[PDB]
Amino acid sequence: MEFLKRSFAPLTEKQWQEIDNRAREIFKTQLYGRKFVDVEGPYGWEYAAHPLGEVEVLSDENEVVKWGLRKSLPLIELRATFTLDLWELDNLERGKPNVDLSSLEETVRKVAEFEDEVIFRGCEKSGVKGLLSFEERKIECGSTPKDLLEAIVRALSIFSKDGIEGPYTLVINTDRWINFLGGEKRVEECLRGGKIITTPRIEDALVVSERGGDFKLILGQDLSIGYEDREKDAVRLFITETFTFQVVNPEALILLKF
Amino acid sequence: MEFLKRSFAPLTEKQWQEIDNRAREIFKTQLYGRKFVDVEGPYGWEYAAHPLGEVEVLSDENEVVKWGLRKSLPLIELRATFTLDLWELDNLERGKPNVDLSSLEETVRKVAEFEDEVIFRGCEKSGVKGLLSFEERKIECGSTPKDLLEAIVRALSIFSKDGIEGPYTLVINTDRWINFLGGEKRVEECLRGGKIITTPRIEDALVVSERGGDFKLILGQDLSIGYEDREKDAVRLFITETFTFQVVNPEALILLKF
Amino acid sequence: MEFLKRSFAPLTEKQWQEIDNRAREIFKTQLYGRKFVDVEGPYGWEYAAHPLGEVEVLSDENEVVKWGLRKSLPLIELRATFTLDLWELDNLERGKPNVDLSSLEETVRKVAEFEDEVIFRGCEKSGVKGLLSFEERKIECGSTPKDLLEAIVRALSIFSKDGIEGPYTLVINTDRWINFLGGEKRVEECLRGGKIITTPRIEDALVVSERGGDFKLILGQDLSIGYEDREKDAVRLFITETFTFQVVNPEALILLKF
Ligand SMILES: Cc1cc2nc3c(=O)[nH]c(=O)nc-3n(C[C@H](O)[C@H](O)[C@H](O)CO)c2cc1C
Ligand SMILES: Cc1cc2nc3c(=O)[nH]c(=O)nc-3n(C[C@H](O)[C@H](O)[C@H](O)CO)c2cc1C
Ligand SMILES: Cc1cc2nc3c(=O)[nH]c(=O)nc-3n(C[C@H](O)[C@H](O)[C@H](O)CO)c2cc1C
Repeated sequence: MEFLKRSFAPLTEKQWQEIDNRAREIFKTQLYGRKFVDVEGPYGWEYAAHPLGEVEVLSDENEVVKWGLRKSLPLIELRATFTLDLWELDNLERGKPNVDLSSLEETVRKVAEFEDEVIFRGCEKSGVKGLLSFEERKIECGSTPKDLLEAIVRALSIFSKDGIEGPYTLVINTDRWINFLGGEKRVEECLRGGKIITTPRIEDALVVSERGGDFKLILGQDLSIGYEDREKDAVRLFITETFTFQVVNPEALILLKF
Repeated sequence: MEFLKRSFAPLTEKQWQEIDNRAREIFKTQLYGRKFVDVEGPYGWEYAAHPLGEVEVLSDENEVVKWGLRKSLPLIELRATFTLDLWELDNLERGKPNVDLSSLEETVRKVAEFEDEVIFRGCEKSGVKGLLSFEERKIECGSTPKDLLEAIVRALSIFSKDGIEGPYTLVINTDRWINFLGGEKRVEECLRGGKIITTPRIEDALVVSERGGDFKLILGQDLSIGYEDREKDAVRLFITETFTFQVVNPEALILLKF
Repeated sequence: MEFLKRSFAPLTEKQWQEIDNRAREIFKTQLYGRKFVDVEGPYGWEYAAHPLGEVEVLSDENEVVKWGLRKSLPLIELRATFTLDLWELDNLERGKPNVDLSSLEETVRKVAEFEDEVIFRGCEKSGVKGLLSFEERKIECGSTPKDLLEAIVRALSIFSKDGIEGPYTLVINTDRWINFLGGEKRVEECLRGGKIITTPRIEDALVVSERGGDFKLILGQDLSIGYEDREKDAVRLFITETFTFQVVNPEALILLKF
């Protein structure tokens, strides 16, 4: 909102709209975890920690008054800067329909990669545990389409034993999916009309349940673009966000090793 | 309109309608680029240039007043003539339902070939750059249906990385499509219910996005038929048009080499 | 409009009004061609070329499909910068009625000189042909008031033979008019109550007709003042415009040589 000093940048509304549209287009396809995790609505720019519902006891055994500290997850704030050229942006008012925005595109891709890295592999300094850390939810698979179908059937059996019943989704590496091409319809049938999501963020596959409420992404402020300063031929802008992540029910996740 | 001297030709309304219907039928199937590019509506017979939104600076460094010229694309005007025989046309009033129009058909085919040549391979004297000139948007493919499916999957991955997400279309040579016959349904599935367009204008394939606004055909006057003169047994007519073409976003185009 | 980043300059409305009024006052007296040419209303900041209504043919003689390019005049864009001092401008709010604006005045004079140079002597890189280039519309004159009156009578005879009949205007050099002082009323009578315009842009005289539609100045954006940047004690502003010029009917112009 107002903390993004957007009205102090030497840009018109058309130029701001151009920048926003390009960034939104790239984020929509490059944010992969949001395709299957839950998003807990924005809390605001002042939100700092998310409760864990637990107390850690710090007093001795014999004290009359006993006390401890409540536990929480601190939010992560990120900021990434880039520069844009003013003459090239001003050609848009002369009527050019294809203005150069390569710096914006590269920075957007790096920010998306950072967020997906946190979701899939966690952050030790922050206390986040990623999806690929739950090593006890792992089964072995072969390298043939028959093996993939058998693995999916076994995974559904394990879900049934645990009591998890919703739509099911397969998340798989692109290079591995290329070898399994030709069985897409059969894979969908064995998943009971579920989704397949190909991604370069992982090396193997995994199967998840999308009934709702098992993986949470907590947002304070969603991804935003703001203004820093101006340096003699160009404007410096930044992308900012604040978030954290947690896995509530590990039983809704199975790793495939192959 | 009135600049086509149509009311001065010795023809009746029925004969004019016959000629127009035949030409329209042939154009509708032989104009291939219009099957997947955008058409920017007619501007009129007086339109001359299309702006590029850019200035070229022509003054020295030390001048107090600095100046340059705006840049634009000039439109191309084409005219092709043919002759028709008056007695054979007059049999239509006696009641003949199949009058000979072979000269009209041949001229229509040549005009369509000219326009498609400009769209696919450009015009150096005019400043148009064709689709097959963007050589950096190229990936390699094999000569088996499995290879075609793999190439299409990789192309969709590249589109996803660039942020381009719309319906996808495959444009392929007819002789090459004959070898890939038998996998049409599978190709459609890998394209996510996209279109296939076979054409003899290219030697390989290409994949495009049809979200809208990436390839523009600018028309001043659409294809029209008019009257020139009369020579002793026949009427001389002509086909005319004025147009230009530009590729706005090269990221919505991938060339397949095989 | 908004492409002039005026709202980002550290100036108040009173200071902007002061600057605008001074510039307008100087332009109104120093733009000489606008005193007798027609002005074709503003088309906008995106206008790039003006049609000439002509085709240049570029194909061979034997081709079935023949083609060419439409012709036009590209517009000229000019920008000139100057600096103003912030403390001296801020005295205006303390109540000073005579603030120093000498840089603005000098830049305005140079811009007006540039535009008049284009109107009177053309621009070869742009394709503009100036008034003094039409050398076939020339008659000889002496250096006495009787000679001037005789020359004007002969010029009106030539206009009558060509069919041009409107109000007539004499455009003459100031130093030469000083020698012809004393016959102003007689010159007006021989012109039939026409105007006299003295100017330092030419060395001899010329006579024109002001019936309308013979000399055209095409404007995209009229003369405007905008903001560039700020450098530590001062603001950098600029004057910008985009225009072109053409002589439609050379028969409404006669050059006097003396
Ligand atoms: C004809 C012309 C047009 C220009 N237009 C722009 C413009 O739209 N935006 C811009 O930032 N600079 C523009 N410049 C350059 C601008 O003056 C630049 O910031 C200079 O370095 C300032 O002294 C233009 C320069 C010329 C000669
Ligand atoms: C019975 C008959 C019918 C004709 N009908 C036509 C006709 O409908 N249209 C035409 O152009 N010429 C027609 N012609 C030929 C026409 O007279 C031709 O232009 C002659 O060469 C003119 O002297 C016809 C000739 C004959 C004998
Ligand atoms: C009494 C006083 C009044 C001033 N007023 C102005 C002013 O109205 N505008 C201005 O630009 N500078 C003004 N200055 C100078 C201003 O502080 C200058 O930019 C300094 O160099 C900033 O450190 C003023 C200085 C003094 C001592």
